[PDB]
Amino acid sequence: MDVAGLTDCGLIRKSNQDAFYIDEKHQRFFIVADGMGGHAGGEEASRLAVDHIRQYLETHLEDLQHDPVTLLRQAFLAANHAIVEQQRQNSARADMGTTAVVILLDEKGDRAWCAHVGDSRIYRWRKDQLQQITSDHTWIAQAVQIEQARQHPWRHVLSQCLGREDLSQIDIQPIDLEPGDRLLLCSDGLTEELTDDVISIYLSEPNVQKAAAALVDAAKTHGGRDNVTVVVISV
Ligand SMILES: [Mg+2]
Ligand SMILES: [Mg+2]
Ligand SMILES: [Mg+2]
Repeated sequence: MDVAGLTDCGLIRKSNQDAFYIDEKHQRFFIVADGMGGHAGGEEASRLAVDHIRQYLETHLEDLQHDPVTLLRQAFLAANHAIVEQQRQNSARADMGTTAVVILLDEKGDRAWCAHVGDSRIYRWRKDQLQQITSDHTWIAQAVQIEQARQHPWRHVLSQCLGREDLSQIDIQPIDLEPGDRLLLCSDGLTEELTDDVISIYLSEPNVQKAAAALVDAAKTHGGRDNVTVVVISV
């Protein structure tokens, strides 16, 4: 399968606390993390999350692929710990944090595991049809399902994120992959500017490197309020 990643600061923020990583060699897992935190806390956080999940997976992939849930859950904690450790040290970054979305493909690339903590999403496109797999870990999001798409007040506050000692929710769930459909991993940066409609259109793009770029370009054109990162995987 063809995979492509691409990040970018956007049109406003001078820095970039987004991060991502693709397992180019084997293509077994993918990551994306939206970091937050003053004094370059966000960059540290997202990097830590990605490095730690990544390393943890490369270590117990063969060992626990028969049990993906434990694998992912454990990986996320490895990162959550890493981050929390940094908070306790550098006091300027006590409030650093990050989100993370990860996809873990089965040896036989037919099943796709989706783990996540935060408001970065995972989408599944199939035969001109986009579907959101993950559920934003936020209050207003967790208001609805008691509130309508009139989201706009506090709609930004996360309710979960790596880098909290009380971390109580690592959403892991499988989805079936039918040759042809596409997989997407993004950060609020994408979805805050583009609607699922627009997103679906660009994803239809046959070339993943073309889509990924179209996605980021599109995103920045609607405005670049946040750092945007996307990982497009064609099954
Ligand atoms: Mg951020
Ligand atoms: Mg958000
Ligand atoms: Mg963000």
